[PDB]
Amino acid sequence: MNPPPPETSNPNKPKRQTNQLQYLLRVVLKTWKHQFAWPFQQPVDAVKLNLPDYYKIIKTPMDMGTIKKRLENNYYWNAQECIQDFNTMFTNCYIYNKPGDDIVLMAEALEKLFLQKINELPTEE
Ligand SMILES: CCS(=O)(=O)c1ccc(OC)c(-c2cn(C)c(=O)c3ccc(-c4cnn(C)c4)cc23)c1
Repeated sequence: MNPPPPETSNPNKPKRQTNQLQYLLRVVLKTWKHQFAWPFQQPVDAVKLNLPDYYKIIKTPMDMGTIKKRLENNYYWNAQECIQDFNTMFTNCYIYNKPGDDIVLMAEALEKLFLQKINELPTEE
């Protein structure tokens, strides 16, 4: 009943490092240590949690484990692809859950930190 996780490696896509991609892995993702990170560190395990509607409602799942692996495997060419995956992750949480739910307050806090760090993205090549 869970879907396979998102793809994290694709040798058919070209690979590069950029200052912004480095910042996304080393500053943004790592800043993973937050109090509230665990529910976002791996795909939502609908089987474990007995949430058979989760993947009926969320058709673009995303999570920080996936993002980290993507950054490590040079999956993204453009930083904005990675930023989009973060934003997807947050939006999923907002769609599935209701305001004032603990998990939503967790996501809001994580997203505020995420946004602060993106406002300090370094210069593009
Ligand atoms: C990601 C590791 S996990 O799948 O075991 C896990 C553990 C705890 C979690 O929240 C406290 C979640 C979780 C993550 N996200 C992103 C959600 O949106 C989410 C929504 C609902 C629930 C949940 C747990 N039990 N129930 C009734 C609902 C649980 C979640 C997921």
